[PDB]
Amino acid sequence: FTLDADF
Repeated sequence: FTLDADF
């Protein structure tokens, strides 16, 4: 999902 932002 967002393993860029986390959230």
